[PDB]
Amino acid sequence: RYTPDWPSLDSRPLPAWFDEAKFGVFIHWGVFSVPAWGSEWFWWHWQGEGRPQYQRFMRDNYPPGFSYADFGPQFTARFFHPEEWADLFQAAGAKYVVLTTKHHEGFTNWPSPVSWNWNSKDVGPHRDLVGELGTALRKRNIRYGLYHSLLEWFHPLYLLDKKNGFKTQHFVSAKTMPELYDLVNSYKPDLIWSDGEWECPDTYWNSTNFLSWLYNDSPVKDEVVVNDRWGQNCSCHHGGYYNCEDKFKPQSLPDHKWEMCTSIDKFSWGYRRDMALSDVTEESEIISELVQTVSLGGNYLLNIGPTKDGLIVPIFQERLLAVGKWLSINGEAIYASKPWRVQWEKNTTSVWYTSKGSAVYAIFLHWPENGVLNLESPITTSTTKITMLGIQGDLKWSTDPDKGLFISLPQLPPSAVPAEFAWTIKLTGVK
Amino acid sequence: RYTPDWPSLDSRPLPAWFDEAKFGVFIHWGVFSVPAWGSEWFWWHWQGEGRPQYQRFMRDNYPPGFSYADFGPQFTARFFHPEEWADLFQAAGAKYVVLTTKHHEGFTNWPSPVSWNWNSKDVGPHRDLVGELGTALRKRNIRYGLYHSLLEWFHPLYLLDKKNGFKTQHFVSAKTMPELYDLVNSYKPDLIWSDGEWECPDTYWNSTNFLSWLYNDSPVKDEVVVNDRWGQNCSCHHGGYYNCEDKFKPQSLPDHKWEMCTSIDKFSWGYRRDMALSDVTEESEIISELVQTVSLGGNYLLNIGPTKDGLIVPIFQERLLAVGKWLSINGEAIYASKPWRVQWEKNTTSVWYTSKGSAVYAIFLHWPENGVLNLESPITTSTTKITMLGIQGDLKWSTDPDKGLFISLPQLPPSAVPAEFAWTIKLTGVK
Amino acid sequence: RYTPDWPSLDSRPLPAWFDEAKFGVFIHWGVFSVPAWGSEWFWWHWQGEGRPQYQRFMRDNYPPGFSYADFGPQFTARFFHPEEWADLFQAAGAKYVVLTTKHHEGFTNWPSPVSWNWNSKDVGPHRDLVGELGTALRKRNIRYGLYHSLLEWFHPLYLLDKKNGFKTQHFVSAKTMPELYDLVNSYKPDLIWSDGEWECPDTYWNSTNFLSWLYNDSPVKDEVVVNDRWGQNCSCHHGGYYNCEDKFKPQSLPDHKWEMCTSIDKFSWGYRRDMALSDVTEESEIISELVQTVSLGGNYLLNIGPTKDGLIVPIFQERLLAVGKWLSINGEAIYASKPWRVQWEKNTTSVWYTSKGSAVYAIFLHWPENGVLNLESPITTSTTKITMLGIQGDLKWSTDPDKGLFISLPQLPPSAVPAEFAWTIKLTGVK
Amino acid sequence: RYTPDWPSLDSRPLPAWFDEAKFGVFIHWGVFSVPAWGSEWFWWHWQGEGRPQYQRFMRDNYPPGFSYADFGPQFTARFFHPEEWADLFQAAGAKYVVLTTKHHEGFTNWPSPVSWNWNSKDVGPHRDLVGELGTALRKRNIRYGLYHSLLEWFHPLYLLDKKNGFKTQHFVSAKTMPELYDLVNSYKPDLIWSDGEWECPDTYWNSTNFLSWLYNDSPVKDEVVVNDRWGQNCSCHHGGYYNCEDKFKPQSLPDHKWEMCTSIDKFSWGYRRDMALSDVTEESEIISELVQTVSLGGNYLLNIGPTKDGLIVPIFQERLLAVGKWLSINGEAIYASKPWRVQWEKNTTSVWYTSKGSAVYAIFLHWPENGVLNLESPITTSTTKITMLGIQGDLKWSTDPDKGLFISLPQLPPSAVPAEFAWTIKLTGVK
Ligand SMILES: *[C@@H]1O[C@H](CO)[C@@H](O)[C@H](O)[C@H]1NC(C)=O
Ligand SMILES: *[C@@H]1O[C@H](CO)[C@@H](O)[C@H](O)[C@H]1NC(C)=O
Ligand SMILES: *[C@@H]1O[C@H](CO)[C@@H](O)[C@H](O)[C@H]1NC(C)=O
Ligand SMILES: *[C@@H]1O[C@H](CO)[C@@H](O)[C@H](O)[C@H]1NC(C)=O
Ligand SMILES: C[C@@H]1NC[C@@H](O)[C@H](O)[C@@H]1O
Ligand SMILES: C[C@@H]1NC[C@@H](O)[C@H](O)[C@@H]1O
Ligand SMILES: C[C@@H]1NC[C@@H](O)[C@H](O)[C@@H]1O
Ligand SMILES: C[C@@H]1NC[C@@H](O)[C@H](O)[C@@H]1O
Repeated sequence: RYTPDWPSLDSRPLPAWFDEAKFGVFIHWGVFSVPAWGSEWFWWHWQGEGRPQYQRFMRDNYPPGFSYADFGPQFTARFFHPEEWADLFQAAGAKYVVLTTKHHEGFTNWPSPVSWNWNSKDVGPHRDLVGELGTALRKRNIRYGLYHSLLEWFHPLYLLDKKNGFKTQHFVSAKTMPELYDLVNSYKPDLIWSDGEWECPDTYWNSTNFLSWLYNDSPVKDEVVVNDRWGQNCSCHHGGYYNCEDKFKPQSLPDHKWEMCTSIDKFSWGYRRDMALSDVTEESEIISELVQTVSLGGNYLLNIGPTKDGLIVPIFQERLLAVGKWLSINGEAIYASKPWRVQWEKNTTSVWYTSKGSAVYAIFLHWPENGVLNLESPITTSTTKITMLGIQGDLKWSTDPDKGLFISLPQLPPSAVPAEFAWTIKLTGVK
Repeated sequence: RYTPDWPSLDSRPLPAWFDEAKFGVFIHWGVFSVPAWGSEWFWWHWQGEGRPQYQRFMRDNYPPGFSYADFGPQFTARFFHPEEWADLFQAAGAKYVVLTTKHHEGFTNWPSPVSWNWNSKDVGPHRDLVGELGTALRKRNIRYGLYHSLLEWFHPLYLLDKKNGFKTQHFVSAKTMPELYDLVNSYKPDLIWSDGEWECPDTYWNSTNFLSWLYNDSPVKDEVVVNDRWGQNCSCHHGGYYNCEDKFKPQSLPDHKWEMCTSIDKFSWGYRRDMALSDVTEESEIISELVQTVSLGGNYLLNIGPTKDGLIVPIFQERLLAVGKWLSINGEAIYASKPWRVQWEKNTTSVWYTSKGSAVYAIFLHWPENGVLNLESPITTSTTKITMLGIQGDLKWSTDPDKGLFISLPQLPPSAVPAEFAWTIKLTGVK
Repeated sequence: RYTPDWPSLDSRPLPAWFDEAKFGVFIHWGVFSVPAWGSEWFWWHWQGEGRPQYQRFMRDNYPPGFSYADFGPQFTARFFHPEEWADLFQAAGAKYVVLTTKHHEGFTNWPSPVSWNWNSKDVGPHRDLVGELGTALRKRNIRYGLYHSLLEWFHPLYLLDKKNGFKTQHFVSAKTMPELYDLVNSYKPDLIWSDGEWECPDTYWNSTNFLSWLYNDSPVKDEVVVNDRWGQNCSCHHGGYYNCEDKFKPQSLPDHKWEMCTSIDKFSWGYRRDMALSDVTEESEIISELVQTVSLGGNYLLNIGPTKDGLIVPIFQERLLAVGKWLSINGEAIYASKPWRVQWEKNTTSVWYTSKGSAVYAIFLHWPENGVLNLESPITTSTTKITMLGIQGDLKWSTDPDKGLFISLPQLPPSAVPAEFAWTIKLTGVK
Repeated sequence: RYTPDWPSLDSRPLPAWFDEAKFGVFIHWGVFSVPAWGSEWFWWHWQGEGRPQYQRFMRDNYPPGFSYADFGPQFTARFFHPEEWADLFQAAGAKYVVLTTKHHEGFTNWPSPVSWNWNSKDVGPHRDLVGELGTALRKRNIRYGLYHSLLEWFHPLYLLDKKNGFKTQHFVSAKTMPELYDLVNSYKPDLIWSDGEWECPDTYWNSTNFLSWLYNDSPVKDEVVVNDRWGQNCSCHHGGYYNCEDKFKPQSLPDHKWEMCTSIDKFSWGYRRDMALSDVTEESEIISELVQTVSLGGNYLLNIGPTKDGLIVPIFQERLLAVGKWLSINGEAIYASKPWRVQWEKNTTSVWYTSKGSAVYAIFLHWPENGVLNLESPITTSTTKITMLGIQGDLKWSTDPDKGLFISLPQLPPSAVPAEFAWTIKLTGVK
């Protein structure tokens, strides 16, 4: 039993599945996919800030007086096939999938009773997107996470609460908390990704009461995990795992379980129709970020943005499928792994360390020119063996009294290596 | 001071303006004007009942999966000019105008905080229709009435309350009562036309508390009037004036102030684009209904339906303008008048009686063939004079010992009478 | 046999049906009904002249860069029911119906091979409007007339011909003449209403050759009639009957058969959605114009504009049905009638004369105040009888040596005369 | 001077620029990009064949009765930036760009006088796409080619000609030939890519007369090249260069200059919105096809399909940019090269030969496992030198009396070779 207070809530141990997953897929999907321009913050940039570029876009592409709510019917999503999405996520090696049920626009991707005529069922897709995707993912043993934004930019009740200094709680009692309760009682989420919390304290959001109910009497109380975005000054301080800032890149090992969320599109989480090839993150960068995150004990959350028709564009599919291809070879060093005592060598070619049981894995992202890999951290005693996942046969290794360990990598012809951006060396009998 | 109970609320005397008005204009305007087919009950007939004709209409006119909320953006109302509306209503002789702020579809014609993205400001017209029309009417000294429907067909909270047997009040606390309070505190209505009450008791709707607040602390407490649609079994029993049933035609004088509401379109209150000329009420019928209603002490509420562009079609304009032309001649017998002791003759050519001070007015709708009007009710003593509003000179009259009074009407050439469907005889010095 | 020259073509006697008809209905229907604003000259006023009001309308109602061709798909005409149209035209007393097959916009209302993807079949209604209306009218013994505009405002071939001083005939050989031949060989028209001819001579338009072919080898050679709009300076000089100018009102009897075309809407031939009641021609004016036209030996062509959905608005229906109601009483003086030797009295109350066999008809539009009608033209000898169509019994009449004839009209109560705007006196045995 | 006959026309020598180009970019862009489903043959599959899948797509995505012409306004192309297109084509190494001016749908991408209201200027983009792209490409010294389809599926004049057995030429005189003349006299094309010719003989299409005019009096007579699609049985027999069949892969060296046209999308030339990653041609396949085509003396024409908004999707950009990256290293073996005397080794690892002056280039697509490349065709005499484009320093080579030549390739670490799918060896002093 837990009580509605942060010292009690923070003592809950994390379910082991989240740590063992190490790789999830983030989906940003909503009405913002209809303009598909600028970012998922289109409504705020256009109306809340009045940026001239967004006003020009609306002037040139839509009749005068066009409002953001008019985007609703245009969110047709007539090519959405959740089974294909789930198959792609499985082929990408993803262990969990986090879908945005509601973003700052306030448009819920499920039939919310408190979001009437502003949900995916009443207008637009005329479907329960959250339920369909959840069914498809549960059929393939993939964990489900629901992204919920606490705030809404232009909701009148939230604006009224903000005008009152958040001394009233009309918005929380009307929309936010009922939506969270409905999202938990149905679709039975494994993960809750909270957002939109930087404007108000946790007392206003009623976060402690909801978290106590979730941990005590919710149907998912046993194996649910939540992030740290539950109010002002709550990041990296309160919650299940720490998301900290977006695209978080710690320099050392954090003392709490964390997760780095990053987007394949460098300038938007939602889909952009005019996205250039340069805006797309390179695959070597994605694999390097995954390796560095997993080596430092964190989870990796890669984001894609579907189109308004419910399709994942071929470039995102290529990136995800190449991630999955690399994982199909180097997953023994990633899934259900733990950070080692070093996790990266000081003077090296960017070698990163993971551990699993008695096995140590050194992932290097740059083939040495001399053809010999230098590992000055490991200590070999009697029965050290080298594997080099994907290549058969134990490699040759030599010890040095002043230097460390030198391993002769197997020279291979071009376009003949199982991986192309990173390689894993497996050492057994190494302390 | 009044208390939240019907015996206390029913004791409030009616403000005299409503009785002195005797003629108002009803406006049914909303999202149902976009399909403009069948009636304003389009959503219920299509989805709540599944009538094959409405399903066929939606199949033939819209893409598959089209929902009622998608009609929202199409409610452009780009030709709405409230000043022209107010000028037409003034030229029609209307003393008050009742506009539907929200109908059973739940779409509010003003920026309701509890109807986010389902109101005339967020979607569709992108305007506050109620406020603009109110400003235009207040500039011309025309009283304003707000029509509010208590129920909504497909609102999830109302459906939940109905499922619980109306033992919960989620819908009332969330949408209905806040909307009524906002409609009263802004736009300062002179009339409240309640509707959508036949499914629930007044206790569920919180009608007594709202009416007590309206009569005690509202800004319009002094001169506001309400109808009788405040719950189950409330018609003709509770409220300011009695609307009773739609198109109410009493046979005798009612003991409570009442109002007959009727529509120029015989088959719909909302606008229909395929309305035939036969569906349009004849002008003689409209004037006859007005005369019979005013003679029986009731008010007359004539309804028009604007198009989705905010225009009043020429046929409705012609009907209203001919009503106003007749009133410009015969308004001395209508405005600020009272029912007489007879109000209609038993054996006549449909003569109806009104009174004002010491003057009696006999409105006849059929010119007698003999050219002599027979009035067996009035009693002349010494100084009886006949006026015949619109015609100069006192007419000749004769008394009979067994019969009543015979008045020689002024014979006139065709297309030369001020009125064409009804004529008024004014008698002074008549008991 | 006729030859391609005006002296030969003008000698063709008119088929008697056109003279015996005396009343037709004009239909202006096309892509211009989609904007339904300003007039049917919307495209020219907007793009060919650049009037600021039309540019403002397009700015406020459509996205930037919207072109006139984009109006094409919006011409849905999904409520078009030609049988209802034909029934209304029959109930209006119309003997022939002239529909615009193609206007200056160049959009053909039939599947024209030379107007690909710019016709009612390929885009918009997806129907052959001309064929459907023709079938409906032929089922009810109503004559069919096809309105064809020779010019098109923005057709590139016509603009090229105009640039060359009309010394080339690319437009005529490509579009105009093939369209006329297709319109004649199919739908077998009884009338051809030519238009759009004021910019070019008849030699450019190839009018003489087409008319010779029509009179010699066309399927309708026996009973086809054409108007006078076949080139520059051709009005009132060349053609079957003379339309002269639009809304032609001769002061005396013309020496050639003519036709007055007028529109119920005073400011447009096409439909206008914001048309006011004042813009609608009064019914007394319509009946007066018909009487004056028929008395002067001309035909009367009343125009209506259907909406983009294919509906005739209730006000146009009311005007047409009241015309038909008046005709149902006074058609003996109109249909198959001839102008008399006087046709109107010099000093009267606007009495107009028609003749049929030995019967003379005096239509008066103003009931005399004295109750006696003065007819100073007719001469009675021995067996003169008075009928007063719609009223039973011969009226009383008296002759004067210095004055003319005095007829005692039957005094009637208000709202009891068969007609309300004009009355007909029938005199037999009158020279 | 040339005469309108194939023996005279086929004797015209090809301008040297086309042979020296060796790589062009094909653009399929039109109204078919609006449905973006199935292929660019959407109209024929839907209406000309009635395939159930296309009918189902139209049923589910558009209102009933939707026609192909209604797609016209939806072709907005509001993100089309020809300068970005030209920059991408330059960065892809393309020497010429062929854009579809008109496809079988009959929709012209320029303001055609004979395609009124069915062209990119009157409807849809409201632009001259051909002119804008031509200006952008001419600014960057890239040759321009216009793709013109002779036939149109549903044009009434073409259907009439087909019904008559092509004994009439209404379609050719009305649309096809004027469009070709306008396309030549404006935009001054360097290449003409004819299509849609398999149904009619060249006599019907007037191909010989047009080609004689093009070679004699056209503004581009000096340096224009045409393909072989000018009538029935004209492929590989008549015309400038031979396209033969689509995706032509000869097994031996052809005796006439040819060109292989292939599409990055394996199942469509036009853009498909639901195209899968598997449907996208792999980059190694593209480079292999280019190498095999250039080695056999042909040109390579790679096709992309822009979206209806005028954007090139990131996957097509990635494929083109990687082609350009490979060309930036291996263009000395491709541009302005000639087929050698062998062009491929019988027993090898798929080595292909090109020649330029005294230099021979051997492109191999598979790194040998032994690390030694075997070239049994070349003969070294005294001064043979090896270059290996992209790698500095002459490689070591050895001759054999019974075998051929063995070259020791420079062993390199993974992800360190300038190219990744093919490598070029340059031999000088080799006969
Ligand atoms: C906060 O939570 C408590 C208990 O869960 C509840 O009683 C209260 O109504 C909630 N307040 C709001 C504003 O949601
Ligand atoms: C009913 O009215 C009372 C007093 O006006 C208020 O306290 C109560 O909350 C209301 N109930 C609902 C369901 O609106
Ligand atoms: C004019 O008519 C003649 C004969 O009908 C025909 O030969 C000629 O081609 C026509 N010219 C045009 C421009 O239509
Ligand atoms: C074919 O070309 C010749 C000469 O170029 C021309 O006279 C003739 O009209 C053309 N025919 C067609 C059908 O285009
Ligand atoms: C994941 C990111 N968190 C912050 C929010 O503002 C962004 O839109 C993304 O959702
Ligand atoms: C005035 C009428 N009252 C009942 C309601 O159901 C109708 O739609 C009208 O509003
Ligand atoms: C009948 C009228 N003739 C002239 C034309 O310009 C108008 O549009 C009408 O068609
Ligand atoms: C290039 C190809 N040639 C044949 C045509 O049918 C296809 O659509 C493509 O244009």
